Amino acid sequence: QLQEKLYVPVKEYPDFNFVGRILGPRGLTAKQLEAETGCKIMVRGKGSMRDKKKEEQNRGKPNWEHLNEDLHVLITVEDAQNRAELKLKRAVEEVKKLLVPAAEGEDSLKKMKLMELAILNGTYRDANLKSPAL
Repeated sequence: QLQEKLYVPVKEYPDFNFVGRILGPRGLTAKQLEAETGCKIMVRGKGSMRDKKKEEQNRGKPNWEHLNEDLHVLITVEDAQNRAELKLKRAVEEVKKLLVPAAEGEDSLKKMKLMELAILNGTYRDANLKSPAL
């Protein structure tokens, strides 16, 4: 299969729960992505299926298997279709706006369309040496 793992260093963000951010209230979207894109985007690292019931009975399984990795979001698409990966990558890219340690899941949506759309450009030039969204 094909997997693309978008790492978020949970060691870097102890105060930002990417799990509570990504699959917490929006776990539905992870399900929608696998259902629609054909890619089962699994959050790997510590906290994927961190359910107490799971560590009891579902223990030893993929959830804990990748629990020993660092928290990252992985679009796992089982197929060779490039059209497949294109579909999950766009969806997961919206997650890329989500796995940001931002306090909220907005503002950036508007700011990135406006300014972050073209950060370094003729108007700035030197901003190329230091852009916020590197």
